Amino acid sequence: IQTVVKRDGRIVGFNEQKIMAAIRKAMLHTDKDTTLIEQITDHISYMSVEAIQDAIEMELMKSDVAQKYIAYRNQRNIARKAKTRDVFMSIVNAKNNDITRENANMNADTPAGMMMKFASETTKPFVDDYLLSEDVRDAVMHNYIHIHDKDYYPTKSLTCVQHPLDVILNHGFRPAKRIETAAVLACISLETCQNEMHGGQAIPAFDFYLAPYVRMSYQEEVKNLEKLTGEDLSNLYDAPIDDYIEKPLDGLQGRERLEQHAINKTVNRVHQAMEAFIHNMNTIHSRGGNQVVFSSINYGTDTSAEGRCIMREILQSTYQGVGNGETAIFPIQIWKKKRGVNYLPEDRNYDLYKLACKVTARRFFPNFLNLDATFNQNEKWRADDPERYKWEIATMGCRTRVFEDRWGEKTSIARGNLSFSTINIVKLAIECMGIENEKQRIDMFFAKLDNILDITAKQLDERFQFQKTAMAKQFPLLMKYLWVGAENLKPEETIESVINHGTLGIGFIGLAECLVALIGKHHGESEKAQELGLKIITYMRDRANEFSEQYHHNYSILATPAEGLSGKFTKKDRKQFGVIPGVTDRDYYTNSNHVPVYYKCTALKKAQIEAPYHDLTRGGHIFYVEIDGDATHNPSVIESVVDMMDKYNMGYGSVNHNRNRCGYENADAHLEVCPKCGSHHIDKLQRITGYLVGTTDRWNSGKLAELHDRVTHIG
Amino acid sequence: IQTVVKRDGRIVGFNEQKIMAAIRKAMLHTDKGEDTTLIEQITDHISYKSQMSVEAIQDAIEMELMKSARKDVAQKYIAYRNQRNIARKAKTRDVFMSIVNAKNNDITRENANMNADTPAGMMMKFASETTKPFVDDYLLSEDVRDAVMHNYIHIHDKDYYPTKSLTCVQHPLDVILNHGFPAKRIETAAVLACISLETCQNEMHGGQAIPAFDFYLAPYVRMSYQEEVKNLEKLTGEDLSNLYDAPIDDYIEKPLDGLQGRERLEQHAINKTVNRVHQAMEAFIHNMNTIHVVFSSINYGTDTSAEGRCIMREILQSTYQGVGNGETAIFPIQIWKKKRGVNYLPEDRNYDLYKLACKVTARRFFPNFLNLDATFNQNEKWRADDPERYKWEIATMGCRTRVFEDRWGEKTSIARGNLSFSTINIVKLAIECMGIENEKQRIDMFFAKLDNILDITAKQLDERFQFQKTAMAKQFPLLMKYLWVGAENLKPEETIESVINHGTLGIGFIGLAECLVALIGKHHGESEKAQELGLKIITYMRDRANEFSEQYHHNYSILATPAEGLSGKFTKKDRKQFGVIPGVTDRDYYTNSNHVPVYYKCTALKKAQIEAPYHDLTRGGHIFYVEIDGDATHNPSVIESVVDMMDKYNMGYGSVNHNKLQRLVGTTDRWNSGKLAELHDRVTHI
Ligand SMILES: Nc1ncnc2c1ncn2[C@@H]1O[C@H](COP(=O)(O)OP(=O)(O)OP(=O)(O)O)[C@@H](O)[C@H]1O
Ligand SMILES: Nc1ncnc2c1ncn2[C@@H]1O[C@H](COP(=O)(O)OP(=O)(O)OP(=O)(O)O)[C@@H](O)[C@H]1O
Ligand SMILES: Nc1ncnc2c1ncn2[C@@H]1O[C@H](COP(=O)(O)OP(=O)(O)OP(=O)(O)O)[C@@H](O)[C@H]1O
Ligand SMILES: Nc1ncnc2c1ncn2[C@@H]1O[C@H](COP(=O)(O)OP(=O)(O)OP(=O)(O)O)[C@@H](O)[C@H]1O
Ligand SMILES: Nc1ccn([C@@H]2O[C@H](COP(=O)(O)OP(=O)(O)OP(=O)(O)O)[C@@H](O)[C@H]2O)c(=O)n1
Ligand SMILES: [Zn+2]
Repeated sequence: IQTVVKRDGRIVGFNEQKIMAAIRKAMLHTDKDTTLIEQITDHISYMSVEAIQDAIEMELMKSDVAQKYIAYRNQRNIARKAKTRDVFMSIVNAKNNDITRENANMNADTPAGMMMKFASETTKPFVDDYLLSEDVRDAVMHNYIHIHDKDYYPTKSLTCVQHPLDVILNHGFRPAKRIETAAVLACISLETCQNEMHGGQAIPAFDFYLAPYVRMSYQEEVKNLEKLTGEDLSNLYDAPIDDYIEKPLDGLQGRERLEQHAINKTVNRVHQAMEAFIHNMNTIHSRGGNQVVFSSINYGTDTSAEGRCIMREILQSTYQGVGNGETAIFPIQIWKKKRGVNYLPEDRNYDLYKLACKVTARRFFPNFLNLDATFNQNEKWRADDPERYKWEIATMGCRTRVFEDRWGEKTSIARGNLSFSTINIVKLAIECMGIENEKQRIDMFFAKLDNILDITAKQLDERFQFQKTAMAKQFPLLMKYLWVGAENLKPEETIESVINHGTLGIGFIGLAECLVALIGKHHGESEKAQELGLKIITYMRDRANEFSEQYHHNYSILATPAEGLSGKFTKKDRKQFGVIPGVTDRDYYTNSNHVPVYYKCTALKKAQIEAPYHDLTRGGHIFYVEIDGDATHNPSVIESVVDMMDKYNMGYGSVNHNRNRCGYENADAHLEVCPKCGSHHIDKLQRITGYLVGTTDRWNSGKLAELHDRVTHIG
Repeated sequence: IQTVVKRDGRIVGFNEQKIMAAIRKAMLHTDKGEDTTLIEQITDHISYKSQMSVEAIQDAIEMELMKSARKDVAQKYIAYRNQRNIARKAKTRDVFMSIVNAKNNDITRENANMNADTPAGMMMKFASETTKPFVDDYLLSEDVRDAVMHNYIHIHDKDYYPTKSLTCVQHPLDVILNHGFPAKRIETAAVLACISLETCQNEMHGGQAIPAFDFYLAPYVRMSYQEEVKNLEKLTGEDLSNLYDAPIDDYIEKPLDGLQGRERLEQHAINKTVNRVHQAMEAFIHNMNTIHVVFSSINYGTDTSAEGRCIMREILQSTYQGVGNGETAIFPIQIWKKKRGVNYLPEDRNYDLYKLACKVTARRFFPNFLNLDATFNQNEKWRADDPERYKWEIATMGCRTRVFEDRWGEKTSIARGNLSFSTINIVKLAIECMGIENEKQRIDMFFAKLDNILDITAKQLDERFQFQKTAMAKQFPLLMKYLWVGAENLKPEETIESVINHGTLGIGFIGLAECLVALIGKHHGESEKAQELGLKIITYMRDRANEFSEQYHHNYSILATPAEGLSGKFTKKDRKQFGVIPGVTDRDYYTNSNHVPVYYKCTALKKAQIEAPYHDLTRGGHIFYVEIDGDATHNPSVIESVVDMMDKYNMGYGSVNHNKLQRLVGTTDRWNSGKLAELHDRVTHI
C-alpha cells in the first residue's frame, strides 16, 4: 500500500497529495476537472514510481494531458546528460581537443580509432565507481595518485613480456627451415600477443635465435649448386667459415668459384629477409585502435659468423632506410655493451660497434645499454658456454627494466610487468609552503609521503588480487608457450600459481620542482638540494622494500614516462592554488629525476648530477642528450656520450636532434622550401618519451610546449 | 542573484535555506553536532547575478567545509551523491557483469569470427553497448524510431552509424603495386596484397575482395624468370641474352636427366621459378588465415597466358594439400568464374584447371562457381582478343553481395561498393492479417502494409546517405586517395559528396517461405499458387525499388539478406507476442530468403526449378545451396553435374557442403543460439 522509491534508492512514504499536484500542473494550459483528478487519485490508490507513470497516462487519455505529461518527462530526462553529448559530438566531428590527443600514436579520425574513445570513456566511470575501494577513490579524486592504463581494468590485461622465440620456431603453432620462414614467424608471434596486453613486446636475443638458419640456407644453396652441375661437394657443408663476406667474381675457377657463389647467394637472401622484417613491423596497422605494434629488439653479444652476419645486415638495412630515404619509426633497437666483447679495440665485435654508432648518428637508433654496471652483473655467466643469453639484461619499450627476483632465478626472459601507478609530490610540497621552520616542513613532507605510499601499495595489491582470478584460456598464446611457468595448466584453470613471477612499479613525477619549489633553487644549480633529493629517493626505496617484505610481492621504483600526464596535474594545481613563479608557470612538469629542459648545461654536469639516481630507480631510467644539427654528421660525438656513460654507473642512453621532413629528411636547423618537392609542408620528427611520433600535429596539447623549450647541449 | 541552473533543466530561483538543511543532514551523523556558528559564515561567504550553478555551489561548499579542518563532514557529504548517482543507473550492470565474467550469453555471441574472451573483444563489446543507445536518439526520426521499435525494420551495422563508414569495395590492385604507398619479385607482391587488404579493412566495416588475381600477379613471374636466368648466366660465363622474350607454352618441371649444353640451363630456371611461385602462394595462404582475420575474397579463372595458369595451378595445389598438418583452411574466399568457350567446353584452353578445381572442391570445399553471361551478367564490351580485359566482367565479393549496374556511369564492378543495407520483415505483416476469411481482402491489406513499410525504409536509407555525405576526405586515408573511383583529386579537408553517388543501397527481405506456409495458404514446396504469389510479391518490390531510384536520384537494389545474426531475433519477439503457431513460429528461426526449408527433403532438380526464377529479380544478391553425403569427397562427378545443372537453368552463384567444422567457422561452440538448431535440422541432397 505504501511502497514508493523515487528513482534513486530512497525509501519514502506515500504522500498521495502530489500525484494530484503533478496532474494539475500538467493541465494548467491545454485548452481542456477536479472530479476527474479525484477519480484518478482514487483509482490509483487501490511499488515502483517510474512504472506506475504509464498507468497514469491511460487514465489521462480516457478523458490533451498525456501528450503534456510524457513530453515534459522526456525533455527533462535528456537535459540531465548534456555533458556526454558535447564530448561525443567532439569525437564525431574529429576536432583537435584535449580528449582526442591523449595518445599521439593513434589516429582518431579513422573509424577504428574513433571506436576506441567511446569504449575508454564508458569504461573509466565503471572502474572508478564499482571496483576501487573508498580510500583509494578519495585519494584519486583529489589529484594525488594516478593509475596508468585505467581503461583496461576489467579485462585483466598484463603490460609487457619478453618473448622466448626458441619454442615457437622449433615446434611452431610447421617447423621453419629457411631464413624467411623464421623472419615471418617472429612478426606473427609479435602481433598475436599485443592483443592480450596493453604495453609492448621485446625480443632479447635476435642473433642467438636467428643464427642457426643461415647454415641451413647455405646447405640448401650448396645442394642446389651440386644438382645443377654434377659434382660431389658433400665435404663442403660443415666448413668453418670465418666471415660471410661477399666478393666480386673477377677471375677464378674450379670449386672455389662455386663456394664463393654459394656465399654470395646466402648473403643476399639474409639481406632480403631482414629488409622484409623491417618493412613488416612499420606499416601493418594491426594492434587495436589503429596502431602499430610496440616492438623492441636486442642484439650485440654474439661472436659466431652467422650472428655477426645478421647484425651487419640489419644495421645496413636500418641505415639504408625505408622508402625514398626515410626513417623507420619502429622497431626500437638497443645495442648491448660489454668490455671484452664489444668495447675495447682488441675485442671480437668492435667493428660492428664503431658502426652502430654511425647508424645512430643518422636514424636515432640504436640506443645503448651498459651491462655489468655494478647492478646488471650476474654470477652464472660463462664466456665459453654458448655465450649464455639467459643470464643477461634486456630492456622493453619505454624505459622498463625487469631483472631481479626473490623466489626464483635471476633472469630477464619469459617475465614482465603487471601494473604500475604514479604518485604526485608537487602537491604535497605546495600544501606545506606556509611555514618558516625548515625541520618541521621536511618532517611534515615525510609524514605525508609515508601516508600516501601505503595507499598506493594497497591499490597495487588490490589490482593484483583482481588479476589473479583470470582464466587460462583468455590468454592462449601468452599462457601456453610464452611464460616462465606454462605448459602445465589446462585452459580451464586459473593462473594463480604462475603469476607471482612478476613486478609491480611505484613511480613519481616532478622531483625538479616538488622538493625545490619549497627551497630557493633546484638540483641543477644548488649543491645542497642533491642531498635532500637523494634522501627522498632513499626513503621511497626503503619503504618499497618494506612493502615487498610485507605483501609477499616484488615492488620496484620507476621513473614514469609522462605522455598524457605531462599536463594533467598542472592545470588543476594552477586552478586551485593559482600561479607560483618557477613552479606552475610552464604548463608542464619536468620528468622524473631529470634536470629542467630549459636550463642550459653541458653534458658533463648533467651526467654527474643524474648519475647517482640510477642505482636507486631499479625499475627504469634514461639519460637523454640533445645535439645540434651540424654535429650529427660525425659519429665521434655518440662515442663521447658512451664513454662518459661508462665512466660513471649508468644503464641507458640516447641522442636526439631536430629533423625536418617528397620525403627529403634534411637535418638542418631550419628549412624553407624542400629541394625536390615544391610543397610548403615541412614537419618535424622527434621523440616524446621513447618513440618517434609523426609530425607536429598529432601531439598532446600540453607536452608541445616542452618541445619548444628544449636546450641543445652541443655534444 | 536569485537564479541557479539545475541538473533537471529547471532554472527558477533558490530560497537559500536548503543549503543549511543539507549541511545539517551531513553533520547529523559524524558525532559532531556543530551549531549554526560555522554555517552562518559559510552561507554568507558562498552567497556573496545568476552566475552560479548547482555544480559550482557543490565545489564551493565542499572547499569551504574542507578549509574548516573537518573533512569527515565533506567525506559523507560527497559519499551521498555518489551512492545516489549509482542508483540512478546500473540498470545495465548485469550485461557488463556477464561480459566481465566471460559467460556464454547471447550478447557475447553475435559474430562467430570474433573472440569475446580477449581484451579486444571486450573493448569492442563495450563500444557497441555504449554506442547503440546513442543512435536511437538525436540521429534518427520519430517515425523511423517508432517503426524500428515495433520490430519491422532492422538497420545493419547500427553500431558504426556515427562513424560514417561504408561497407565494402573492390580493390584495383594495380596502382598500389606500380606506385607504392614498386614490387619487383613475386614475394613482394604477395606481401603487398595482404598489407593492402589489412590496411583497408580498418577504414570500412565489411569484407574485401580482389576482382582479378591472375591479371594482376601474372607480370611478375616473368621478372622472376628473368632474374633467375641472369643469375645462372652470372654463374657460368655465357651470353644467354636472347632467352628473355621467349614464349613459354607452360611452366612444367621435369627431372634433369639426359640433358646437356644449353638445354639444362632452361629447365633449371623453369624449376626455380615454379618453386618460387609455389612458396609465395603457400606463404600468402598461411599468412591470410593466422593474422589477428579480415574477411577476404579473391576472383580468378579467366586468363589464358602461361603465368596466370601457373599461379592458378600453384594456388589450387596449395589449397588441396592444406595449411598446417592437413587441416582445412577457413579463409580466404575463392570463387571460380565460368565463361562459355574459354573455360567450360572440352575444347577450351583451361579445361584441366576446371577439372582440378572440381577435384579440390570435394575435399576442401570452398572454390565456388560464378556463371557469367547468365542472361544478365553479359556485357557488350567484353572481347578476348587484345588484352582479354577484366574491367568488364562480373566479380563477386562474398556474403552474396553483387554490385554491377549503375545509371550515371560505366557498367563495371571495380572500385565500387555498397554503402548500407536494411532489412524488412514480411512475416509479422502476414501474422497480423491472419483473421480475414476473404482472400482478396487479405492480399490487398498485405500489399498496403508492404507499401507503407517500404516507403518508410526508403526514407530511412536516404536519411543515412545524407548523414554520410558530409564525411571528410581525411576520414579514410587510403580508401579515398587511391581506391574509390573518381576520388584521386580531392584535398584532405574536403567533402566526399562528388564521389559517393556511385555506390549502391540495398533493401533486403527475409522469411519468404514462412510468410505463406499458413498465413496465406500452403507451403512454398508442394504447391503451385505459392510460386505465383511469391513472384508477384518480388515483382512488386522490384517495381517499388525502381520508382524509388527514379525519385530520390540514387541506386536501390533488392537483396536476399545474409543471416548476420538475424536468425533468432525476430522469432523470439514473435513467439512472445503472438504465441505458438503450428508450423510458423515453432522452429525458433526463419528460413533464409527465397529458399526451401532445410527440413523439407527434396532433390537437386526440384530445388533448381523452384529457385531459378527468383534470381533474375534479386539483382543485388542471391545464392544457391547444395548438401551432399560424406562419399562426395571421393567423386568430383557430382560437382560437375551440379554445375551443369546450374548452367542449364538461369543462375548466378553456387556452392556445395558436406555435413566440428561446417558452413566458415571452427568448432560448434562460437555459434549463435538460433543457428545451432538449424544445423541440427539439416538434410542431405545426394
Ligand atoms: N513522494 C512521492 N510519493 C508518491 N508519489 C510520488 C512521490 N513523488 C513523486 N510521485 C509521483 O511519481 C511521479 C514521478 O515523477 P518524477 O519524475 O519526479 O520521479 P522521481 O523518481 O521522484 O524523480 P525526479 O523528481 O528526480 O524527476 C510524480 O509525477 C508523481 O506522480
Ligand atoms: N510544469 C509541468 N508541466 C508538465 N508536467 C509536469 C510539470 N511539472 C511536473 N510535471 C510532471 O511531474 C513529474 C515531475 O515532477 P517534479 O519534477 O515536479 O518532481 P517531484 O515529483 O515533485 O519530486 P520529488 O518527489 O523528488 O520531490 C513528471 O511526471 C512531469 O511530467
Ligand atoms: N533549489 C536549490 N537552489 C539552490 N541550491 C540548492 C537547491 N537545492 C539544493 N541546493 C544546494 O545545491 C546542491 C546542488 O546539488 P544537487 O545534486 O543536490 O542538486 P539538485 O539538482 O537539487 O539534485 P537532485 O535533482 O539530484 O535532487 C545541493 O546539494 C544543495 O547543496
Ligand atoms: N543523509 C544524507 N547525508 C549526507 N548528505 C546528504 C544526505 N541526504 C542528502 N544529502 C546531501 O544533500 C544534497 C541532496 O539533496 P536532495 O537531492 O535531497 O535535494 P535538495 O538539495 O533539498 O534540493 P531540491 O529542491 O532540488 O530537491 C546533496 O548534497 C547530498 O549530498
Ligand atoms: N602506443 C603505445 C604507447 C605507449 N605504450 C605504453 O603506454 C605507457 C604510456 O606512458 P604514460 O605516459 O606514463 O601513461 P599515459 O599518460 O596514460 O599514456 P597514454 O595516455 O598515451 O596512454 C608506457 O608505459 C608504454 O609502455 C604502449 O603500450 N602503446
Ligand atoms: Zn621534395
